[PDB]
Parts: sequence; structure tokens; C-alpha cells
Amino acid sequence: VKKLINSQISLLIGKGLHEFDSLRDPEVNDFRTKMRQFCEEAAAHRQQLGWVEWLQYSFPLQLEPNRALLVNVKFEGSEESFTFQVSTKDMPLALMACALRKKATVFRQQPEEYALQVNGRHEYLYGNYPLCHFQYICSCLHSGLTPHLTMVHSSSILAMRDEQSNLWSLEQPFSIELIEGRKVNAMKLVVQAGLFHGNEMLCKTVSSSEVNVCSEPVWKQRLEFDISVCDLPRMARLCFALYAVVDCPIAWANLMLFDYKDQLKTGERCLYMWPSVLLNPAGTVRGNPNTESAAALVIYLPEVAPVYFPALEKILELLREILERELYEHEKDLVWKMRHEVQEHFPEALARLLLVTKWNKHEDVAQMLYLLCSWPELPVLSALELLDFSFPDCYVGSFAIKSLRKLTDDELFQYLLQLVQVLKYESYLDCELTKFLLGRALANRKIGHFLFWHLRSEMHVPSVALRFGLIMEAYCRGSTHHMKVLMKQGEALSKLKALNDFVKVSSQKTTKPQTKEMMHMCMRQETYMEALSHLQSPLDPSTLLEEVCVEQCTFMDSKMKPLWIMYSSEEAGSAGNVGIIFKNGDDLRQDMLTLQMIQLMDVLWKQEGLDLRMTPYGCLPTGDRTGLIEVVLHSDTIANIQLNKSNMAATAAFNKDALLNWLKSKNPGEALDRAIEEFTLSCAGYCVATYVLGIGDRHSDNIMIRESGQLFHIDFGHFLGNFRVPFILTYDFVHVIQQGKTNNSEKFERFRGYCERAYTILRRHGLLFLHLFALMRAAGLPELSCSKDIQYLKDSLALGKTEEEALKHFRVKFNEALRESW
Ligand SMILES: CC(=O)Nc1nc2ccc(-c3nn(Cc4cc5ccccc5nc4N4CCN(C)CC4)c4ncnc(N)c34)cc2s1
Repeated sequence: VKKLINSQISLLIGKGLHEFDSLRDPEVNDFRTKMRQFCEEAAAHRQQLGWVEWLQYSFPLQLEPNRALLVNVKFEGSEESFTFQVSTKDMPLALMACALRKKATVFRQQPEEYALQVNGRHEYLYGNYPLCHFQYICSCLHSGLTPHLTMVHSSSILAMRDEQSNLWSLEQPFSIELIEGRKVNAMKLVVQAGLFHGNEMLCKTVSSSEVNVCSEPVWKQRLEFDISVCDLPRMARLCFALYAVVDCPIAWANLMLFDYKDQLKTGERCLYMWPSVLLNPAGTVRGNPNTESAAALVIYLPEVAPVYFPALEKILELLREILERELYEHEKDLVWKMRHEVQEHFPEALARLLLVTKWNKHEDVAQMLYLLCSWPELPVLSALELLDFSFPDCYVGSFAIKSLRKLTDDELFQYLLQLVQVLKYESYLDCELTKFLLGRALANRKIGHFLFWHLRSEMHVPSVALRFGLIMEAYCRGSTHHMKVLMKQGEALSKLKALNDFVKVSSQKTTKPQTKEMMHMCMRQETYMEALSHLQSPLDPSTLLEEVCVEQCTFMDSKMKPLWIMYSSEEAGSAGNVGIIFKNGDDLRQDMLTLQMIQLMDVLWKQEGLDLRMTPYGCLPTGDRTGLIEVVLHSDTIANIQLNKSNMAATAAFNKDALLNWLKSKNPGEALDRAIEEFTLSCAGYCVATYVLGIGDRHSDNIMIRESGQLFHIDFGHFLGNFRVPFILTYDFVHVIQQGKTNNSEKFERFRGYCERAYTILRRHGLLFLHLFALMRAAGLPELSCSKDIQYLKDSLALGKTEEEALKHFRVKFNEALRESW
């Protein structure tokens, strides 16, 4: 039983648990038993949750950031239903109280014992909120549709829960012996080394003597470092680069100078190096696992006797404003002297003080830390900055995590991609970020879901495979049931991979109709119908994927041959008609990031009362160049529509009418007006988002429209101006915005306003994007690695300007776009 589970975990995470044992590594072992313990208690806590509290755990509320409506309501075990008319202002309780009246009359004769499930989804309506505040009711209003709900009794929710149970002495300089290696090249080889605390060096780098390429290299030399051993900060990182010269880089490697138990390191180490793209401070501090083939350096840390880092108990014993909103060396010195008044009267400037503190002198670090221990808790915004690699100290990190606990679950979810990436910066396996993510994920099943997937999707990256593998193991121990739910997902993804391979093979040797019918036969096999059916969507756990409609599935006959998979569900009706796209061969990470950023804009816009009718569709990497994109139904590409085919509702006398004609046929009579407004709002949002993000090569192939008028972007797949990208107005959208008239300055200028509001609201949260992109640097995305990428956002949001200033600047950009539009 505990052997079945171990095997289930092994299959789910894509790494066998026996591989953890074989490392005979006490840090891995200690991480495992402690994190198992932590996760088991969390699971125990959850099995006694109240029924409302469980709903909160398993089906967290989906909310928006007088008027009448129709609702259909039924009860759990009957098909008979009642249609009521209520107010968009009424709470779920009144509707429930209403539904119980109708039952008592029909069956010839307490609302608070129920919750309302959205039919055929894992989504529930409860709490003291007006119906219009629930994403679902809210969404229903905009599309016309009647909300459909089931009354579920508390006794039934509890049955769900139950079924789901489980020191300063050493004054001599620091130094190492560089012994030998075993490697491949073409000329002479040099080892260069630096001591780092984040990006900042703790002293100058020191180089090797030249030795010939023939090697199996030999050195037997002492590299001495210009810094007292008693000064090495807790998080001292020692870094190596091996290269050749008569410059040609070969490999690099890093390690911490203290182990995970705070002990200084001795004596001999063998470092298995990673291939190079010279010093790489940000690289992992674990050696290359491919030890058969990896070049290796042998070194020797010299025993100065054990020696540990001193307990905090010991450590605790031991024109300003005009600048405070990069600084000269005299400005630095001023801040440091003011550290106390910084604490008392500028607590939000912590980050700036941390960057001036001298991490290569131990006495100053004791100073800074002592101030940190009484430092007031900081705003989330400020805390997200502190998580950056320019703050490696474990005390700083703990303060940051401590400031971050006041994150709501909706916020945490919004920034989960970045917090996971920042695991790649960590020095050690057991850390505060890991416990934090595990804890919040075990308290919220939606967080759990995406945490799992963000980690699972990277298991083929050797630098994170062990770390990420271990976290998912701990997660599973805390939720046996959710483990199985995710296995169902992994098995579906495994079959889709097999199905996509067949399509790639078949389609090269036969015509599209022929392969299509083959795909269907392949899907109609028992093993497939079953593996592909009855799962939660990896794109959204509240979306249930029930019956694959084989007949509606296809593939696109191009490059990587992505698959199109439709689902239906009687229980959910029209709402359970949903689709996924499976893509294998392409990397989806950049698109996911882009889409999260756009969805962030939408939330920020909505919090100022601006709704730009965005389309934040699912996009999720699940494996090695593998993931999923959510089908947005009732949509088509601008290119396709602009083919202006005859025999169609939308056939134009002039190609420029095509897109308007299409909208007309989808939205007759008085419906046309709202579709044009939907188009205008959505167009403004994507124009501003693409501009702020530096995304170009937009064209009719990678823009789409919904039948409601909503325009949205797909397949980005470059950003931050690396292809300065101009603002873009396509004449074809301008034509539609203008209701089909040559001149319509009343409509075009309401459009300009939309853009100007959207843009000015983002500037107010400019720092949030900057902090978020800074952390994303951890992802290893080629287009998001250096500072010229961050600078791109600095320039697009004109953060160093006044709002009047930037708004004029933006107005020049917009007018330039208008001229470019024919
Ligand atoms: C790296 C990368 O590819 N990123 C990508 N991101 C996206 C995002 C969206 C889409 C996408 N593309 N399309 C058009 C489309 C894509 C198909 C993909 C695989 C198989 C069949 C496909 N058919 C598509 N159409 C074209 C329009 N037609 C009316 C319906 C079917 C979408 N339709 C609805 N929802 C979507 N989300 C899409 C594709 C991609 S690819």
C-alpha cells in the first residue's frame, strides 16, 4: 500500500524515488523526512475542516476584481428544476432560500446548509457577495446566457472531504588548492574563480596559471583570496570558470562555502561542471548529474582546526530623501550612516540600504542584520523586490517571505509563476520559500494544481530535476487524493503525446482527410477513450473534461502538427463544450508569461473600473516542449476572415469591409453596436499591451476575433523589442472602430481615450511589472536574461517621467501610429 503510493508518486513526477536514495546524501534525506512531516500535518488539518472551509480549500471562490436576471436551479439527485427571476444584487442565500420554497411547494412540504455548484464544473457560489461579483454570474450576463446551478447539501460536501482522506576567529585570507580536472578541448586552459554574494563580488577575481590543453589537467596551486575568512558572509558563493586561450569558454561550476548545517567546508571536493553557452554567479550550486561525461574539477578547502556560522543570538549581541525615490559613492555612505533613520522613518527603503551594506565586512553585516530584526513588515510590492538574487542573505529572504504571507490566494496565484522561478536561485534544498509554497498549496487546491504543473513541466531540465522532484514528492505525501487526480491528467497527456507522434508520421505519407480518419480510429481504441476522458483540465482545475468527441477532434496540418481536442458534458450542458489544443515540439513558456502579464493588466484595469473585454485564455507547459492551450470557441483568425470568400454572409465589394461584414452576420439588428464596442475596447487593450511589452510582428495570421466582437492575440512569440517597437494601428481595425465610415472622429477619439486610460493605469503599477520581470530572469528565457530587457519596460512605461510628460510622449507614439495606418 505504501509501496503502491511510492510507485504512483514515481510515475507522476517522472523520476523514480529510488534515485533519491541512491545519492546517499544527508541533505536530500533531511529535506525528505522533514518536508514529509510538514505535509502530513497539513493533510491532517484538512481532514477535519468544516464543510464551508473545505469548499474554500477545494473550490476556492472565483470573483471579479438593481438589475434582474434569470437563473435555473435544481437539486443534486433530480433532473426537475426551477427557473427563478432574481436581482444581480442578491446574495446566494436569497436564491437558495428561494429554491427551497419551490421544493417545499412541489413536494407539498435552512438555506445555510447548502452551496450552489455551477453545473458540470468544480465551481461553487457561496459567501456574502452579490451574484454579479462571481465571475460565473458576471460572465453569464455578458454573453446573454442563463446561469445554471445545483443546490448541494452540506452532508454531501462532507462526503467529498471524507472520501479524499490519506566564526570571527579566522583572520587569515581565504584560499583553495586547485588540484586537477578531466575534460575535452582544442592552445592552453585557465581556471578563473570569484567569491560572490549575489551579483556583487566580495573581492577581485583571481586567475590560474596557463597549462596546455592536453588533459586530464594538473595544477597543484594555491589560489588565495583577498578577504579574511572570518568575513565570509553566511551565503558566500565560490564560483569557477574553465576556458581555453592562446577566448573560448568550456565549462563553469559553483558551490556554497558553508553546507546546509551552517558548517564551513573541508577538505577535498570534486566539482562536476556544466557546459558554457565566464563566471556564472547565478548558476545552481549543485554539480552536473551527468558525471560520466561531465568535465570535473578537483579542489581542496583547507581545514582550519569544526567551524559553524554564529547563532543569531551571537549576531544580535554584536538630501537623503532627494535621492531616495543607482547612486554615487558619497550618496552610499550617507545612507549607511542614516541606517537607523532609514529604519524608523523610511522602512520602505530597506532594499536600497541592503544594496549599500558591505557584505564583505562581517562587522557591518551584524549591523544590518540587527536593524533587520526589528524592521517593520513591508508591503507585498516591496517584498517581491527583496526576493531578487541581489539579496541572497537568508535573513533577508526570511523577512521577505514573512512580509509575503499577507498575500491573498488570488494574489499568490497571480505571481506563482515568478515565485516558482525564484526556486532556481536558492542555495539549499530546505528553505523558507519551499515551505511557504507547499503550505499555501496544501491549503488551496488550485495553488496545489499549478504549483505541481509549473514543477512537473521542468523535470527534463537537469539543473532543477532533483529540487523540483523532491517538492512534488512532499506535495503528494500531503495530498494522496490530488496525486491520483493529477495521475489521471498525466496519463491523458501521455496518450496525447502518442497520438501526436502518429499524426506526425501519418500526415507525411497521406492526405489530411486520411490522417484525420486515422486519428479518430486511434482515439476510438478503449485505452485512449478512457485515458482521454473524465479528467480535470490541466489548464483550469474547475473545468471538467468529460466525453472526448472524437468526431470534432483534428490537427492542424503544419509544422509541429498540434492537435485539437473537443469535449462535451451533458451535466454542464453548453458550458461543458470545451476544447484543448495539444502542442508538442514548441516551447510555450514565453507565451504563458506574456499571457499572465496581459491578464495582470486586465485585473489592474478592472480595479480602476475599466473593462477592456480581454481574452485571458489558458496556456500551460506540461513537459519538455509540451503543453496545452485553451480553445476559445466561436473565434476565427483575421487572415481567414480577410480571405473574403464568396457564398458567405460576409462577402465584400471592398476587402476592407470583410471584417465588418463578418461582425454584421454574427450580430444582426441592434446587436451590431455592442459588438463594435466590444471590438473597440478589446483592440485598445491589446494595442497598449503589445506596445508596453515590446511585441511586434503582429499580423492577420496571429490575431483573432470572437463572434461577440472581442479581438485577441495569439502566438507572440518575441517580446521586449528583440525581434524599440512602435505602437501599432492597423487600418482594418480603425475602419471597424469607425463603424465603417471614412471619417468618424467621435468614435476614433473614444478609442484614443481607452488607450490613454489603459496606458496611464499601467504606469501607476510600473514597479509591479519591473519586480515581476526581475524575478523572471531566473527562468533562463533567452529574451529575458540581461538588463537591456528590463530597460525596455522602463522605456515603455516612461516611469522616470511625470504623468503629464509620459502621456504627451505616448501621444506622439499614437499619432505616429495613425500616420502609419495607410
Ligand atoms: C508557440 C505557440 O504556438 N503558441 C501558440 N499560442 C496559441 C494560441 C492560440 C491558438 C489558437 N489557434 N487557433 C486557431 C486554430 C488552431 C488550431 C490548432 C490545432 C488544430 C486546429 C486548429 N484550428 C484552428 N482553427 C482556425 C479557425 N477555425 C475557425 C477554427 C480552427 C485557435 N482557436 C481557438 N482558440 C485558440 N486558442 C486558438 C494557437 C496558438 S499557438
